[PDB]
Amino acid sequence: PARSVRHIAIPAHRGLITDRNGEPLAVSTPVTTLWANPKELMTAKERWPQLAAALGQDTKLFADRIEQNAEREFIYLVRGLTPEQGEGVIALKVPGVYSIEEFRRFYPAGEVVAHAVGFTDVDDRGREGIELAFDEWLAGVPGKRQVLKDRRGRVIKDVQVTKNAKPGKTLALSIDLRLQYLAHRELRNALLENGAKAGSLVIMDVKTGEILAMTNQPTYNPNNRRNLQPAAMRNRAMIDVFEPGSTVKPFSMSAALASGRWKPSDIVDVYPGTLQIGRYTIRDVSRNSRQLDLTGILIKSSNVGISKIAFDIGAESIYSVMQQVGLGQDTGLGFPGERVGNLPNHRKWPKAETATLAYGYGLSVTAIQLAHAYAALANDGKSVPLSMTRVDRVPDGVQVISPEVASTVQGMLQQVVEAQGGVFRAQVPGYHAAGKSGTARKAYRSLFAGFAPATDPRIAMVVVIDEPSGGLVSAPVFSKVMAGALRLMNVPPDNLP
Repeated sequence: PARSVRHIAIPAHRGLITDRNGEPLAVSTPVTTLWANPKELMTAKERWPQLAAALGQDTKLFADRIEQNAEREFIYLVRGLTPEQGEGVIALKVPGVYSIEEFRRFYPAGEVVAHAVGFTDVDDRGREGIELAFDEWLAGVPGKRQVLKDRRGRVIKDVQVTKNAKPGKTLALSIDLRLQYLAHRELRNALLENGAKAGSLVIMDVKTGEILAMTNQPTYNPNNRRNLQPAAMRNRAMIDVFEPGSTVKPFSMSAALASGRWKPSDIVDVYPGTLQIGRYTIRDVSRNSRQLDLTGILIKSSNVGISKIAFDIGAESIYSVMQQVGLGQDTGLGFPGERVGNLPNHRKWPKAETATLAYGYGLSVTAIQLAHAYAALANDGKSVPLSMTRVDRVPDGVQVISPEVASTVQGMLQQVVEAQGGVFRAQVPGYHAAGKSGTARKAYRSLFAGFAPATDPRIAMVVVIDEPSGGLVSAPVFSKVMAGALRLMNVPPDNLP
Protein backbone atom coordinates (compact mmCIF):
# COMPACT_ATOMS: atom_id res chain seq x y z
CA PRO A 1 0.00 0.00 0.00
CA ALA A 2 0.90 3.73 -0.59
CA ARG A 3 -0.13 4.05 3.14
CA SER A 4 -2.25 1.94 5.64
CA VAL A 5 -4.43 2.82 8.73
CA ARG A 6 -3.76 0.16 11.44
CA HIS A 7 -5.00 -1.05 14.87
CA ILE A 8 -2.50 -0.76 17.78
CA ALA A 9 -3.30 -2.43 21.18
CA ILE A 10 -2.58 -0.25 24.30
CA PRO A 11 -1.49 -2.71 27.07
CA ALA A 12 -3.38 -2.34 30.39
CA HIS A 13 -1.39 -1.96 33.68
CA ARG A 14 -1.87 -5.30 35.59
CA GLY A 15 -3.47 -4.87 39.08
CA LEU A 16 -1.32 -4.82 42.22
CA ILE A 17 -1.50 -7.99 44.42
CA THR A 18 -1.02 -7.27 48.14
CA ASP A 19 -1.16 -9.28 51.34
CA ARG A 20 -4.16 -8.74 53.63
CA ASN A 21 -2.43 -5.61 55.17
CA GLY A 22 -1.54 -4.05 51.78
CA GLU A 23 2.11 -5.28 51.62
CA PRO A 24 3.04 -5.62 47.88
CA LEU A 25 3.41 -9.21 46.54
CA ALA A 26 3.19 -8.66 42.75
CA VAL A 27 3.73 -5.27 41.06
CA SER A 28 3.78 -4.29 37.39
CA THR A 29 7.12 -2.44 36.74
CA PRO A 30 8.02 -0.40 33.60
CA VAL A 31 10.79 -2.31 31.71
CA THR A 32 12.74 -0.95 28.69
CA THR A 33 12.11 -3.07 25.55
CA LEU A 34 14.11 -2.37 22.32
CA TRP A 35 12.41 -3.47 19.07
CA ALA A 36 13.32 -2.88 15.39
CA ASN A 37 11.71 -2.50 11.97
CA PRO A 38 13.71 -4.75 9.55
CA LYS A 39 12.51 -2.75 6.48
CA GLU A 40 14.20 0.43 7.87
CA LEU A 41 17.18 -1.65 9.24
CA MET A 42 18.00 -2.98 5.68
CA THR A 43 18.82 0.67 4.63
CA ALA A 44 21.48 1.03 7.42
CA LYS A 45 23.67 -2.14 7.24
CA GLU A 46 26.82 -0.19 8.31
CA ARG A 47 25.04 0.43 11.69
CA TRP A 48 24.34 -3.33 12.34
CA PRO A 49 27.70 -4.40 13.90
CA GLN A 50 27.56 -1.49 16.43
CA LEU A 51 23.89 -2.46 17.13
CA ALA A 52 24.88 -6.22 17.40
CA ALA A 53 27.82 -5.46 19.81
CA ALA A 54 25.51 -3.23 21.97
CA LEU A 55 23.02 -6.16 22.32
CA GLY A 56 26.00 -8.55 22.94
CA GLN A 57 25.11 -10.59 19.78
CA ASP A 58 27.53 -12.17 17.24
CA THR A 59 27.73 -9.70 14.31
CA LYS A 60 27.01 -12.51 11.78
CA LEU A 61 24.09 -14.19 13.70
CA PHE A 62 22.55 -10.70 14.13
CA ALA A 63 23.05 -9.83 10.37
CA ASP A 64 21.59 -13.29 9.40
CA ARG A 65 18.63 -12.57 11.82
CA ILE A 66 17.83 -9.22 10.04
CA GLU A 67 18.32 -10.57 6.44
CA GLN A 68 16.06 -13.65 7.10
CA ASN A 69 13.28 -11.20 8.31
CA ALA A 70 13.87 -8.29 5.83
CA GLU A 71 10.13 -8.60 4.87
CA ARG A 72 8.53 -7.90 8.34
CA GLU A 73 7.88 -4.58 10.20
CA PHE A 74 8.58 -6.00 13.72
CA ILE A 75 11.11 -8.11 15.68
CA TYR A 76 11.95 -7.97 19.40
CA LEU A 77 15.66 -7.17 19.99
CA VAL A 78 15.78 -7.47 23.87
CA ARG A 79 13.03 -7.23 26.58
CA GLY A 80 13.51 -6.23 30.26
CA LEU A 81 16.27 -3.55 30.12
CA THR A 82 16.80 -0.75 32.74
CA PRO A 83 16.21 2.77 31.29
CA GLU A 84 20.08 3.17 31.08
CA GLN A 85 20.74 0.35 28.50
CA GLY A 86 17.63 1.67 26.64
CA GLU A 87 19.34 5.12 26.23
CA GLY A 88 22.75 3.29 25.83
CA VAL A 89 21.29 1.78 22.55
CA ILE A 90 18.97 4.68 21.45
CA ALA A 91 22.21 6.81 21.80
CA LEU A 92 23.42 4.96 18.61
CA LYS A 93 20.36 6.45 16.71
CA VAL A 94 20.09 3.46 14.32
CA PRO A 95 17.30 3.81 11.72
CA GLY A 96 14.48 1.30 12.54
CA VAL A 97 15.51 0.75 16.24
CA TYR A 98 12.98 1.88 18.97
CA SER A 99 12.68 1.89 22.79
CA ILE A 100 9.29 1.18 24.54
CA GLU A 101 8.45 0.75 28.27
CA GLU A 102 6.52 -2.54 28.73
CA PHE A 103 5.05 -3.64 32.13
CA ARG A 104 6.67 -6.73 33.72
CA ARG A 105 5.88 -8.28 37.12
CA PHE A 106 8.20 -7.98 40.14
CA TYR A 107 7.60 -10.26 43.20
CA PRO A 108 9.02 -8.32 46.20
CA ALA A 109 8.65 -11.31 48.62
CA GLY A 110 10.20 -13.76 46.10
CA GLU A 111 10.49 -17.41 47.19
CA VAL A 112 8.53 -16.81 50.48
CA VAL A 113 5.07 -16.67 48.75
CA ALA A 114 5.94 -18.06 45.29
CA HIS A 115 3.39 -20.91 45.09
CA ALA A 116 0.44 -18.82 46.45
CA VAL A 117 1.09 -15.75 44.24
CA GLY A 118 2.51 -17.65 41.21
CA PHE A 119 3.86 -15.67 38.21
CA THR A 120 3.02 -14.22 34.76
CA ASP A 121 4.45 -15.46 31.38
CA VAL A 122 6.36 -13.36 28.72
CA ASP A 123 2.96 -11.92 27.49
CA ASP A 124 2.24 -10.74 31.12
CA ARG A 125 -0.53 -13.44 31.53
CA GLY A 126 -0.88 -15.52 34.75
CA ARG A 127 0.89 -18.96 34.46
CA GLU A 128 0.55 -20.18 38.15
CA GLY A 129 -1.06 -19.38 41.53
CA ILE A 130 -3.24 -16.29 42.11
CA GLU A 131 -1.77 -14.64 38.91
CA LEU A 132 -3.58 -17.33 36.83
CA ALA A 133 -6.60 -17.81 39.21
CA PHE A 134 -7.50 -14.02 39.18
CA ASP A 135 -5.91 -13.26 35.73
CA GLU A 136 -9.18 -11.65 34.45
CA TRP A 137 -9.50 -9.35 37.51
CA LEU A 138 -5.75 -8.38 37.44
CA ALA A 139 -5.33 -8.10 33.60
CA GLY A 140 -7.82 -5.25 32.97
CA VAL A 141 -8.85 -4.40 29.34
CA PRO A 142 -6.13 -3.57 26.75
CA GLY A 143 -6.86 -0.30 24.82
CA LYS A 144 -6.86 0.47 21.05
CA ARG A 145 -5.69 3.38 18.82
CA GLN A 146 -5.65 4.07 15.04
CA VAL A 147 -2.22 4.94 13.53
CA LEU A 148 -1.16 5.77 9.92
CA LYS A 149 1.84 3.75 8.54
CA ASP A 150 4.14 4.35 5.46
CA ARG A 151 5.35 1.72 2.88
CA ARG A 152 7.98 0.52 5.47
CA GLY A 153 5.12 0.17 8.06
CA ARG A 154 6.35 2.92 10.51
CA VAL A 155 3.89 5.11 12.59
CA ILE A 156 3.62 8.48 10.69
CA LYS A 157 0.54 9.82 12.61
CA ASP A 158 -1.60 9.01 15.72
CA VAL A 159 -5.24 9.28 14.42
CA GLN A 160 -7.26 8.63 17.66
CA VAL A 161 -7.57 6.44 20.79
CA THR A 162 -10.69 4.34 19.78
CA LYS A 163 -10.83 2.56 23.24
CA ASN A 164 -9.02 3.65 26.47
CA ALA A 165 -6.89 0.91 28.17
CA LYS A 166 -8.71 -0.12 31.43
CA PRO A 167 -6.29 -0.78 34.36
CA GLY A 168 -6.45 -4.20 36.13
CA LYS A 169 -7.80 -3.99 39.72
CA THR A 170 -5.92 -4.35 43.03
CA LEU A 171 -6.32 -7.71 44.88
CA ALA A 172 -5.69 -8.12 48.63
CA LEU A 173 -4.88 -11.79 49.42
CA SER A 174 -5.95 -13.47 52.68
CA ILE A 175 -2.18 -14.19 53.23
CA ASP A 176 -0.51 -12.35 56.15
CA LEU A 177 3.08 -11.88 54.84
CA ARG A 178 4.40 -11.90 58.47
CA LEU A 179 2.77 -15.34 59.20
CA GLN A 180 3.91 -16.51 55.73
CA TYR A 181 7.60 -15.56 56.59
CA LEU A 182 7.37 -17.37 59.99
CA ALA A 183 5.83 -20.46 58.28
CA HIS A 184 8.38 -20.52 55.38
CA ARG A 185 11.30 -20.20 57.88
CA GLU A 186 10.03 -22.79 60.44
CA LEU A 187 9.20 -25.32 57.65
CA ARG A 188 12.65 -24.81 56.07
CA ASN A 189 14.38 -25.43 59.50
CA ALA A 190 12.14 -28.54 60.04
CA LEU A 191 13.13 -30.20 56.73
CA LEU A 192 16.84 -29.61 57.58
CA GLU A 193 16.58 -30.84 61.24
CA ASN A 194 14.42 -33.91 60.22
CA GLY A 195 16.47 -34.63 57.02
CA ALA A 196 13.31 -34.44 54.88
CA LYS A 197 13.01 -33.74 51.09
CA ALA A 198 9.71 -31.72 50.99
CA GLY A 199 6.82 -30.36 53.01
CA SER A 200 3.84 -27.99 53.30
CA LEU A 201 2.29 -25.81 55.99
CA VAL A 202 -1.21 -24.22 55.84
CA ILE A 203 -2.61 -21.73 58.38
CA MET A 204 -6.31 -20.86 58.26
CA ASP A 205 -8.51 -18.41 60.17
CA VAL A 206 -11.21 -20.76 61.57
CA LYS A 207 -13.81 -17.93 61.75
CA THR A 208 -13.40 -16.38 58.20
CA GLY A 209 -12.14 -19.35 56.02
CA GLU A 210 -9.08 -17.19 55.15
CA ILE A 211 -5.78 -18.90 54.22
CA LEU A 212 -3.36 -16.84 56.35
CA ALA A 213 -0.25 -18.78 55.21
CA MET A 214 0.43 -21.44 52.55
CA THR A 215 4.12 -22.48 52.22
CA ASN A 216 5.71 -25.41 50.31
CA GLN A 217 9.36 -26.60 50.24
CA PRO A 218 11.20 -26.83 48.09
CA THR A 219 10.37 -23.30 46.77
CA TYR A 220 11.74 -21.10 43.90
CA ASN A 221 12.43 -17.40 43.22
CA PRO A 222 9.71 -16.32 40.74
CA ASN A 223 11.91 -13.28 39.79
CA ASN A 224 14.58 -15.76 38.41
CA ARG A 225 12.97 -18.78 36.64
CA ARG A 226 15.70 -19.64 34.02
CA ASN A 227 16.84 -22.90 35.80
CA LEU A 228 13.18 -24.06 36.21
CA GLN A 229 12.43 -27.41 37.97
CA PRO A 230 8.80 -28.69 38.24
CA ALA A 231 9.83 -30.12 41.69
CA ALA A 232 10.37 -26.54 43.03
CA MET A 233 7.22 -25.20 41.22
CA ARG A 234 4.99 -27.92 42.82
CA ASN A 235 2.26 -26.29 44.97
CA ARG A 236 2.21 -29.41 47.27
CA ALA A 237 -0.44 -28.05 49.75
CA MET A 238 -3.11 -27.93 46.97
CA ILE A 239 -1.78 -30.71 44.62
CA ASP A 240 -0.24 -33.54 46.77
CA VAL A 241 -2.98 -36.12 47.62
CA PHE A 242 -2.41 -38.53 50.56
CA GLU A 243 -4.34 -40.92 52.88
CA PRO A 244 -4.78 -38.77 56.04
CA GLY A 245 -4.63 -41.72 58.53
CA SER A 246 -5.18 -40.84 62.20
CA THR A 247 -5.72 -37.10 61.41
CA VAL A 248 -9.31 -37.92 60.34
CA LYS A 249 -10.10 -40.07 63.46
CA PRO A 250 -11.63 -36.88 65.11
CA PHE A 251 -14.29 -36.92 62.31
CA SER A 252 -14.94 -40.66 63.02
CA MET A 253 -15.31 -39.65 66.74
CA SER A 254 -17.65 -36.72 65.74
CA ALA A 255 -19.95 -39.27 64.05
CA ALA A 256 -19.70 -41.56 67.18
CA LEU A 257 -20.71 -38.74 69.58
CA ALA A 258 -23.63 -37.65 67.28
CA SER A 259 -24.95 -41.27 66.99
CA GLY A 260 -26.50 -41.29 70.54
CA ARG A 261 -24.51 -44.47 71.27
CA TRP A 262 -21.14 -43.07 72.52
CA LYS A 263 -19.70 -40.73 75.17
CA PRO A 264 -16.03 -39.86 75.87
CA SER A 265 -15.86 -41.99 79.07
CA ASP A 266 -17.17 -45.08 77.19
CA ILE A 267 -14.69 -47.99 77.00
CA VAL A 268 -13.56 -50.25 74.09
CA ASP A 269 -11.40 -53.40 74.64
CA VAL A 270 -8.62 -53.20 71.95
CA TYR A 271 -6.70 -56.29 73.19
CA PRO A 272 -4.57 -57.73 71.69
CA GLY A 273 -3.91 -54.78 69.31
CA THR A 274 -5.17 -56.72 66.31
CA LEU A 275 -8.63 -57.55 64.99
CA GLN A 276 -9.26 -60.10 62.20
CA ILE A 277 -12.18 -59.21 59.81
CA GLY A 278 -12.65 -61.82 57.04
CA ARG A 279 -9.22 -62.25 55.33
CA TYR A 280 -8.06 -58.78 56.60
CA THR A 281 -6.25 -57.95 59.91
CA ILE A 282 -6.53 -54.44 61.46
CA ARG A 283 -3.29 -53.79 63.37
CA ASP A 284 -2.54 -51.09 65.97
CA VAL A 285 0.71 -49.06 65.99
CA SER A 286 0.99 -49.95 69.74
CA ARG A 287 -0.40 -53.25 71.11
CA ASN A 288 0.04 -52.79 74.92
CA SER A 289 -3.70 -51.92 75.65
CA ARG A 290 -6.95 -53.62 76.72
CA GLN A 291 -9.61 -51.11 77.93
CA LEU A 292 -9.33 -47.60 76.43
CA ASP A 293 -11.79 -44.71 76.71
CA LEU A 294 -12.53 -42.71 73.50
CA THR A 295 -9.89 -40.12 74.43
CA GLY A 296 -7.32 -42.96 74.88
CA ILE A 297 -8.27 -44.39 71.44
CA LEU A 298 -7.25 -40.99 69.96
CA ILE A 299 -4.10 -40.67 72.16
CA LYS A 300 -2.98 -44.26 71.20
CA SER A 301 -4.34 -43.86 67.61
CA SER A 302 -5.82 -47.39 68.03
CA ASN A 303 -7.10 -48.54 64.61
CA VAL A 304 -8.81 -51.45 66.47
CA GLY A 305 -10.60 -49.02 68.85
CA ILE A 306 -11.90 -46.68 66.06
CA SER A 307 -12.83 -49.77 63.88
CA LYS A 308 -15.06 -51.27 66.68
CA ILE A 309 -16.79 -47.86 67.13
CA ALA A 310 -17.22 -47.54 63.30
CA PHE A 311 -18.79 -51.06 63.15
CA ASP A 312 -21.24 -49.98 65.95
CA ILE A 313 -22.37 -46.66 64.33
CA GLY A 314 -21.94 -47.63 60.61
CA ALA A 315 -19.64 -46.16 57.93
CA GLU A 316 -22.53 -44.02 56.53
CA SER A 317 -22.43 -41.64 59.59
CA ILE A 318 -18.61 -41.28 59.24
CA TYR A 319 -18.75 -40.78 55.41
CA SER A 320 -21.37 -38.03 55.97
CA VAL A 321 -19.21 -36.05 58.48
CA MET A 322 -16.09 -36.33 56.22
CA GLN A 323 -18.15 -35.20 53.15
CA GLN A 324 -19.70 -32.23 55.04
CA VAL A 325 -16.26 -30.98 56.29
CA GLY A 326 -15.10 -31.03 52.60
CA LEU A 327 -12.74 -34.11 52.58
CA GLY A 328 -12.40 -35.36 48.93
CA GLN A 329 -14.47 -32.30 47.71
CA ASP A 330 -13.73 -29.26 45.42
CA THR A 331 -12.20 -26.39 47.53
CA GLY A 332 -13.72 -23.73 45.17
CA LEU A 333 -10.36 -21.80 45.04
CA GLY A 334 -9.70 -22.21 41.24
CA PHE A 335 -5.90 -22.75 41.53
CA PRO A 336 -4.47 -24.55 38.50
CA GLY A 337 -3.95 -28.33 38.94
CA GLU A 338 -5.68 -28.21 42.37
CA ARG A 339 -6.56 -31.93 43.08
CA VAL A 340 -9.89 -32.97 44.76
CA GLY A 341 -8.58 -36.34 46.12
CA ASN A 342 -11.19 -39.08 46.82
CA LEU A 343 -13.81 -39.89 49.48
CA PRO A 344 -15.16 -43.16 48.06
CA ASN A 345 -18.85 -43.98 48.66
CA HIS A 346 -20.63 -47.37 48.79
CA ARG A 347 -24.24 -48.50 49.05
CA LYS A 348 -23.04 -51.44 51.18
CA TRP A 349 -20.10 -50.83 53.54
CA PRO A 350 -18.40 -54.12 54.49
CA LYS A 351 -16.31 -54.22 57.71
CA ALA A 352 -13.00 -53.86 55.78
CA GLU A 353 -13.99 -50.56 54.01
CA THR A 354 -15.80 -49.28 57.15
CA ALA A 355 -12.61 -49.77 59.25
CA THR A 356 -10.22 -48.27 56.61
CA LEU A 357 -12.46 -45.14 56.30
CA ALA A 358 -12.64 -44.73 60.14
CA TYR A 359 -8.81 -44.84 60.66
CA GLY A 360 -8.22 -42.72 57.53
CA TYR A 361 -6.79 -45.12 54.85
CA GLY A 362 -10.09 -45.28 52.91
CA LEU A 363 -9.69 -41.79 51.33
CA SER A 364 -7.15 -39.27 49.92
CA VAL A 365 -7.08 -35.52 50.69
CA THR A 366 -4.87 -32.42 50.19
CA ALA A 367 -3.32 -30.46 53.05
CA ILE A 368 -5.75 -27.58 52.21
CA GLN A 369 -8.79 -29.90 52.58
CA LEU A 370 -7.53 -31.27 55.88
CA ALA A 371 -6.91 -27.71 57.20
CA HIS A 372 -10.47 -26.71 56.09
CA ALA A 373 -11.92 -29.76 57.95
CA TYR A 374 -9.97 -28.84 61.14
CA ALA A 375 -11.19 -25.22 60.73
CA ALA A 376 -14.87 -26.45 60.79
CA LEU A 377 -14.28 -28.55 63.98
CA ALA A 378 -12.38 -25.60 65.56
CA ASN A 379 -15.19 -23.10 64.56
CA ASP A 380 -17.56 -25.03 66.90
CA GLY A 381 -18.76 -27.29 64.06
CA LYS A 382 -19.36 -24.49 61.46
CA SER A 383 -17.71 -24.69 57.97
CA VAL A 384 -16.86 -21.35 56.22
CA PRO A 385 -15.83 -21.44 52.54
CA LEU A 386 -12.04 -21.32 51.88
CA SER A 387 -10.75 -17.96 50.64
CA MET A 388 -7.34 -16.88 49.27
CA THR A 389 -8.56 -13.24 49.17
CA ARG A 390 -9.10 -10.90 52.15
CA VAL A 391 -12.61 -11.53 53.64
CA ASP A 392 -14.28 -8.27 54.88
CA ARG A 393 -17.86 -9.69 55.09
CA VAL A 394 -17.75 -13.28 56.40
CA PRO A 395 -20.11 -15.74 54.64
CA ASP A 396 -22.79 -17.50 56.81
CA GLY A 397 -21.19 -20.95 56.45
CA VAL A 398 -22.84 -24.26 57.47
CA GLN A 399 -23.30 -26.04 60.87
CA VAL A 400 -21.88 -29.49 59.83
CA ILE A 401 -21.16 -30.82 63.36
CA SER A 402 -23.36 -29.83 66.37
CA PRO A 403 -21.57 -27.24 68.56
CA GLU A 404 -21.83 -29.66 71.54
CA VAL A 405 -20.11 -32.53 69.66
CA ALA A 406 -17.51 -30.03 68.25
CA SER A 407 -16.82 -28.78 71.82
CA THR A 408 -16.42 -32.40 73.12
CA VAL A 409 -14.04 -33.35 70.26
CA GLN A 410 -12.00 -30.11 70.78
CA GLY A 411 -11.60 -31.17 74.48
CA MET A 412 -10.46 -34.65 73.32
CA LEU A 413 -7.85 -33.16 70.92
CA GLN A 414 -6.62 -30.83 73.76
CA GLN A 415 -6.05 -33.97 75.97
CA VAL A 416 -4.28 -35.63 72.95
CA VAL A 417 -1.77 -32.73 73.17
CA GLU A 418 -1.84 -32.35 77.02
CA ALA A 419 -2.57 -35.76 78.68
CA GLN A 420 0.25 -38.13 79.82
CA GLY A 421 1.09 -40.44 76.85
CA GLY A 422 -0.12 -37.59 74.52
CA VAL A 423 1.66 -35.53 71.77
CA PHE A 424 3.51 -33.26 74.32
CA ARG A 425 5.77 -31.75 71.53
CA ALA A 426 2.57 -30.02 70.15
CA GLN A 427 1.98 -28.06 73.37
CA VAL A 428 1.97 -24.32 72.62
CA PRO A 429 3.67 -22.21 75.30
CA GLY A 430 0.93 -19.66 76.18
CA TYR A 431 -2.23 -21.50 75.16
CA HIS A 432 -4.09 -24.84 75.34
CA ALA A 433 -3.47 -26.39 71.82
CA ALA A 434 -5.52 -29.24 70.26
CA GLY A 435 -4.60 -31.65 67.45
CA LYS A 436 -3.64 -35.10 66.14
CA SER A 437 -0.59 -36.59 64.40
CA GLY A 438 -0.77 -39.10 61.56
CA THR A 439 1.48 -40.90 59.09
CA ALA A 440 0.47 -41.25 55.37
CA ARG A 441 2.26 -44.06 53.42
CA LYS A 442 4.42 -43.46 50.26
CA ALA A 443 8.82 -43.95 52.85
CA TYR A 444 5.94 -41.82 54.34
CA ARG A 445 4.68 -38.30 55.28
CA SER A 446 4.58 -37.04 58.89
CA LEU A 447 1.28 -35.09 59.49
CA PHE A 448 0.05 -32.84 62.29
CA ALA A 449 -3.35 -31.05 62.15
CA GLY A 450 -4.53 -28.86 64.95
CA PHE A 451 -5.87 -25.56 66.16
CA ALA A 452 -5.55 -23.11 69.03
CA PRO A 453 -6.37 -21.75 71.42
CA ALA A 454 -8.19 -24.97 72.53
CA THR A 455 -11.02 -23.20 74.50
CA ASP A 456 -11.60 -20.29 72.01
CA PRO A 457 -10.00 -21.43 68.72
CA ARG A 458 -8.70 -18.86 66.19
CA ILE A 459 -6.21 -20.71 63.91
CA ALA A 460 -6.17 -24.17 62.32
CA MET A 461 -2.90 -25.54 60.92
CA VAL A 462 -1.70 -28.60 58.96
CA VAL A 463 2.01 -29.54 58.80
CA VAL A 464 3.13 -32.17 56.24
CA ILE A 465 6.79 -33.38 56.17
CA ASP A 466 7.45 -35.94 53.39
CA GLU A 467 10.03 -38.74 54.13
CA PRO A 468 11.96 -37.60 57.24
CA SER A 469 15.10 -39.51 58.56
CA GLY A 470 6.41 -40.44 62.19
CA GLY A 471 3.98 -37.67 63.37
CA LEU A 472 6.33 -36.55 66.28
CA VAL A 473 8.39 -34.82 63.51
CA SER A 474 5.49 -32.44 62.53
CA ALA A 475 4.28 -31.80 66.15
CA PRO A 476 7.23 -29.45 67.02
CA VAL A 477 6.81 -27.49 63.68
CA PHE A 478 3.14 -26.92 64.70
CA SER A 479 4.25 -25.87 68.24
CA LYS A 480 6.67 -23.16 66.84
CA VAL A 481 4.51 -21.73 63.99
CA MET A 482 1.29 -21.75 66.11
CA ALA A 483 2.97 -19.83 69.03
CA GLY A 484 4.40 -17.36 66.39
CA ALA A 485 1.07 -17.02 64.50
CA LEU A 486 -1.01 -16.44 67.68
CA ARG A 487 1.49 -13.72 68.79
CA LEU A 488 1.68 -11.95 65.37
CA MET A 489 -2.18 -11.88 65.57
CA ASN A 490 -2.05 -10.51 69.14
CA VAL A 491 -4.14 -13.48 70.44
CA PRO A 492 -4.14 -13.72 74.29
CA PRO A 493 -3.23 -16.82 76.39
CA ASP A 494 -6.05 -19.09 77.77
CA ASN A 495 -3.67 -21.15 80.04
CA LEU A 496 -3.50 -18.77 83.12
CA PRO A 497 -3.62 -19.20 86.97
